[PDB]
Amino acid sequence: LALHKVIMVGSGGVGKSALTLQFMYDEFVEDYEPTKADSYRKKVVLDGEEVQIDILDTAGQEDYAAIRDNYFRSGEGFLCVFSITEMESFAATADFREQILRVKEDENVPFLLVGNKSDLEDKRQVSVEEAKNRAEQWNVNYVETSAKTRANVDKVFFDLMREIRARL
Ligand SMILES: Nc1nc2c(ncn2[C@@H]2O[C@H](COP(=O)(O)OP(=O)(O)O)[C@@H](O)[C@H]2O)c(=O)[nH]1
Ligand SMILES: *S(=O)(=O)c1ccc(S(=O)(=O)Nc2cccc(F)n2)cc1
Ligand SMILES: [Ca+2]
Ligand SMILES: [Cl-]
Ligand SMILES: [Cl-]
Repeated sequence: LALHKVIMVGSGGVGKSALTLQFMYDEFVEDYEPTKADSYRKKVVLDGEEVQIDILDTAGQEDYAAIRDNYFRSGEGFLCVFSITEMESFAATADFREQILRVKEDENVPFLLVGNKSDLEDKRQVSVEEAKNRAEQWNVNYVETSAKTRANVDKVFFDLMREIRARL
């Protein structure tokens, strides 16, 4: 079976684990150890083809640059998550983008910009417009998600796998 290697990236508290665990276990997990990294594997049927998704839920603990680059080099697609309620996490997505591009050397690396916590509209700090503009500058798709309501959770994982399938 095709194995689609997905890596979750983004700064702390944006929803990397909550998104992963909603996708994996259909549960909104609000207390997942912030420093714990883990891998998840699931068989899924992608546009009628049984595939395996492998998700690396990164937690930012790896500080040795060669090892961080090794992890990114093994990834095939990236969900680059920020929280719409924390402007600084949106700014931080630029760094993850650059790190990925240095390692993958391919501006067309499968990559979604993911604005999570769409259920907290009253706390929004990042406008839809500015996130869409960034995605347009990078030529990536922008999707807003909620790990709490499940809004667009399957979409980001499936659409990323579709990009992996098409591009690699
Ligand atoms: N309301 C809301 N809270 C969220 C959402 N995603 C994550 N959270 C909360 O934000 C906190 C950090 O989420 P987590 O997934 O652990 O962030 P990570 O550090 O990026 O893995 C937790 O308390 C989650 O319950 C969301 O979509 N909506
Ligand atoms: S390794 O398997 O021992 C490992 C994997 C992930 C992490 S992390 O998620 O805590 N930090 C990190 C940062 C950047 C990329 C990446 F894959 N992981 C630590 C050790
Ligand atoms: Ca986490
Ligand atoms: Cl791991
Ligand atoms: Cl939150």
